[PDB]
Amino acid sequence: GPVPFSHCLPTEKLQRCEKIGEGVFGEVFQTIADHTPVAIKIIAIEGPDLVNGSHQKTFEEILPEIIISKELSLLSGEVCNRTEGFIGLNSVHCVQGSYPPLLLKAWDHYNSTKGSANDRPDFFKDDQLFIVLEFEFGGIDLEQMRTKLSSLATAKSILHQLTASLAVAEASLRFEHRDLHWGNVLLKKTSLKKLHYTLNGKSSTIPSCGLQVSIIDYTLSRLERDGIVVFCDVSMDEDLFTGDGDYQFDIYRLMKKENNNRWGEYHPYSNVLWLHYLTDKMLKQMTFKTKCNTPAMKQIKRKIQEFHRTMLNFSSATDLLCQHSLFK
Ligand SMILES: Nc1ncnc2c1c(I)cn2[C@@H]1O[C@H](CO)[C@@H](O)[C@H]1O
Repeated sequence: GPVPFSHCLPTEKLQRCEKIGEGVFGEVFQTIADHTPVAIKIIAIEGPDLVNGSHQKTFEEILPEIIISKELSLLSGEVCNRTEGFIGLNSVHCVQGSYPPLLLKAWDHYNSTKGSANDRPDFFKDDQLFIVLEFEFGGIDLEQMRTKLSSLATAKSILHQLTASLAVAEASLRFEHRDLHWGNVLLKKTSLKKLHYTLNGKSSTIPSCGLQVSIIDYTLSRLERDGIVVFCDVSMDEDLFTGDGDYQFDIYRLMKKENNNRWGEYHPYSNVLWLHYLTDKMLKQMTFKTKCNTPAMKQIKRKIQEFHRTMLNFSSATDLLCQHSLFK
């Protein structure tokens, strides 16, 4: 059954861990595996203690995230519906133990520097189970990059990449993300001038503006293969739908309105709602190195604003990608 933490995180690997993010789910650490950067997401399961305000998931409840992360990681090697826009998943393990002191040290450093909304994970007993998901290191989330983009042209590339990635996943898997807040959009520098994707056998390119965008976090996602749906049933989760202070929290209520609290159903419009949320972040909450001040540039901005006010009349990411003027 489960392996000890040291199977996954031997000493040199633990010593190189730096905490890079968190959520109610648990903790994310960056480290190195065989000279390669990775991101490790650690989720406590099956235990009785409250963790970060919630009871722990069971194996059955964590399985949908695991399945979808795997299925989406495969899209980079497919052919008819191919994209590198979703994070690569390297491995999944079930680990048993108390939290490693070295992870706690990394946890403390993050709390001392950025502040944490989580419980310090020091109360777990030596029989505690965790799921440990090791992903490719995808770069820095859009939220943390909100002051770091070159200009609105970069924003355009980012929106195009996200729309293409979601379209490819809609086509292949009838995928909805359902939680694509700006912490879940990663950016990494790339030397490639053009990025490629293939949608239903047709290959296209997108100018990178020097960034490759990776989508992460399938805790609320839904997809289906051969009529078997894998999803998060949030029909009894009342708190998901009472958040405030950010447009993000409206999106959950809107999704619920549009699917009648039936989470198994396919409503690809939910990908449009998140894209609209993201476009808003780009227009309101980002500062750019190059400004709102040349003709070529002001035109790009006018196009992003026109996209913002018209995108909600498209039925899916595929519909936006294929029919919206922003991408023509
Ligand atoms: N694979 C990755 N590469 C780089 N950063 C990652 C990941 C993953 I999984 C998560 N994160 C960072 O941790 C925060 C919480 O999920 C995210 O918002 C993000 O800051």
